[PDB]
Amino acid sequence: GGMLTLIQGKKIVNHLRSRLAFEYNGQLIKILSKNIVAVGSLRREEKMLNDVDLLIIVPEKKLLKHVLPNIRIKGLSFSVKVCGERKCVLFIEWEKKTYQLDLFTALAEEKPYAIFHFTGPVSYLIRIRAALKKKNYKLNQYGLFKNQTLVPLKITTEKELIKELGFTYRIPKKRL
Amino acid sequence: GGMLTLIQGKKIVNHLRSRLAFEYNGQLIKILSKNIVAVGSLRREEKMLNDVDLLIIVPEKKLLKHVLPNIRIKGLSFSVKVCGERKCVLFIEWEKKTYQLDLFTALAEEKPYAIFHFTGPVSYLIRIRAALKKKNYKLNQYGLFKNQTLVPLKITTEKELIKELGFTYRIPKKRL
DNA sequence: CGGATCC
DNA sequence: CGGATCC
Ligand SMILES: Nc1nc(=O)c2ncn([C@H]3C[C@H](O)[C@@H](CO[P@@](=O)([SeH])OP(=O)(O)O)O3)c2[nH]1
Ligand SMILES: [Mg+2]
Ligand SMILES: [Mg+2]
Ligand SMILES: [Mg+2]
Ligand SMILES: [Mg+2]
Repeated sequence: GGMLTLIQGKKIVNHLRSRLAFEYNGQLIKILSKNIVAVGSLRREEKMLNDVDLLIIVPEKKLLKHVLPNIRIKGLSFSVKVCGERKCVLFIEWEKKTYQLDLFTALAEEKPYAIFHFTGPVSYLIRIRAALKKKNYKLNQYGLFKNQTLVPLKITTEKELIKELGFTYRIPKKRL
Repeated sequence: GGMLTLIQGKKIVNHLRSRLAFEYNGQLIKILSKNIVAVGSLRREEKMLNDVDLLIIVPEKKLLKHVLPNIRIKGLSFSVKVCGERKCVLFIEWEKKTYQLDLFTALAEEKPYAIFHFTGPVSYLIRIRAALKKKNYKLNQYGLFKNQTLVPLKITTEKELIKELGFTYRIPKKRL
């Protein structure tokens, strides 16, 4: 897939917001715009993008086997490179050029952890995770853990998570 | 990529044996037939194949960065799905149809370990590796290890390795 | 079972 | 740093 500008990326996401769905035992189920979050370098507002990253919030655990493996995009040509329940990489046709669209799934209880992880950048995550690791924690896209056990934080948003973990909140574009 | 018969697989490999090369800083370097080993289900003589698996023996460590990342196949149309120094998955055109060709690299000192690993089947490797793990060993495609340290076995062929590890030698078709 | 490539 | 999907 080719490289994209920030504006092209934003246009693609806007187009996708009303056109994503999945087939669930023969029933086409629309994915709601409020359950679609732009993540990756697009959310970080980088000028050129290697691809478009979208996080899909899935309301029930039982649906994970169905959402990405039966993804549908109304009116857009695409093919599937790799796909499972948690990551699906698509090549899409947009204005006669091919681009990479990366789809990820999070459960509702994972959402802020997923947003934080998929926003990156990678260097920033490594640093954050290394610091938490010194205190016997493990942070991933699913939660904060200690001794392989979920640490139940009383948080809803990404901003609350970042502050609860003991770090300075920064807007996605200023994370490093 | 589509499914193949064993005889189609054998025909593809035969065709490839004289046509594989890599570009090394602008220089086309032929890969020799003696350094190309059929592995996977093809070596196990299964009647249908999901793909063709080839192991390429690379004579120097410095070449690993060049071989698969600059692979060339004379006269054959192909595209690259994923590729690094150790695994490269290609989709090739053969007669009217697209098939998957999986390429792997081993260094000369790894060869018997690589052949054993890439022959499979997976179930057989799991069983073998589980048994070795009980005795505090780790077996992979690169060597036999204990406490993260290479166990220098005095072996050259796959048959010698299998017997040295304490298992019954079986021909690839009879491994399970 | 264990590793490669990719996110 | 940590995990997904694939070999
Ligand atoms: N240790 C180990 N774990 C695995 O999951 C695994 N998957 C594949 N392989 C090795 C053995 C296979 O014969 C070879 C080629 O990969 P394929 O998926 Se084309 O398997 P095959 O159907 O046997 O041709 O790589 C594996 N080896
Ligand atoms: Mg991206
Ligand atoms: Mg991406
Ligand atoms: Mg195979
Ligand atoms: Mg294969």
